[PDB]
Amino acid sequence: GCPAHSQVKFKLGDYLMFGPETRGIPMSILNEMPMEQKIRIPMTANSRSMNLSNSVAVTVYEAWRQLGYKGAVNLPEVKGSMLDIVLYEPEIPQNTGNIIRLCANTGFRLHLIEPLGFTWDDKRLRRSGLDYHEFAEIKRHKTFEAFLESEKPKRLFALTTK
Amino acid sequence: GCPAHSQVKFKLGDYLMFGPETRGIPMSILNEMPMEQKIRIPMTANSRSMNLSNSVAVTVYEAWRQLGYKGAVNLPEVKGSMLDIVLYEPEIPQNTGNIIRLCANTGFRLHLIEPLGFTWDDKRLRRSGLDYHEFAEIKRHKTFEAFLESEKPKRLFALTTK
Repeated sequence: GCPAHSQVKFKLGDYLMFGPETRGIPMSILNEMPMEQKIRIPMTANSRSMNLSNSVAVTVYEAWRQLGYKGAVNLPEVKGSMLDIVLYEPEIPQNTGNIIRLCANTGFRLHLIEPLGFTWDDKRLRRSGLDYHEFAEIKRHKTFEAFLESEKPKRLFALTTK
Repeated sequence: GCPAHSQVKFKLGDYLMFGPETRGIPMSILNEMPMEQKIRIPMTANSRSMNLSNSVAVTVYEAWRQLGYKGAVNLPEVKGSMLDIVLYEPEIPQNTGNIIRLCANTGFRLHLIEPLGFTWDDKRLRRSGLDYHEFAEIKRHKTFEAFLESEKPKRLFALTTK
């Protein structure tokens, strides 16, 4: 069975991938990944889907906890980023906006894998309250294979859901 | 300064209170609480406000992690609830909806302290995708003082923000 997000030991160079809130990640990808790198957030038996942005926030903050909150305010200055967060084919623009804020607040780097379910629009992102610096560096990869080619992740994790 | 949400040791009988995403909990309340019970989620220096539902999800899942995910699907059956979650004067309906789902998924009990910034309307809650059992038993307290009188929390935590 799937380990919890807190039952893996996150390390520098890890990439954490999330699929759309209702669809998740295709089985063709998941079936070729080791059991230990397919994580599932704990839920009670009769649960229903959690919001994707909440799922990513929970996962990011658990990883950051394991990494001692390096780079946080009132901690010694650290150079560089934490982990890399990957949204596979993100669908709902509000989730992506929330996740952009999350990643900017935590020093995690965000990647999107096309196709997106919305048009990427600086003005729309700004209207939602994001500053340009929060989203200016976000990479959009053409495909999952192109992402793997560009990034060559040391380890790749995938969030699964029931 | 404020301990992180993961730098407190949560215990049975704890109540975790969250104020609105735009203004938080009034200083008149916070000033009567011990420093150790005023938690702040870690952020980088130039961070901006995180979505309240993300803040509550992060805090709830960290508390549940400390409590060994008791009552989760892959675990022996447990009869009680976990902690109590309290929204002080919640403003944005979608946050409250997300938090209702979160609490139902984790076995945490939700309380709202009036006044709410939106209508408590079964039809509106249903339209947002919630099932009746998720919201039917949520306690709505007339005031903060009435909440304290009704619930007599063994310990009360409050989320703070910069």
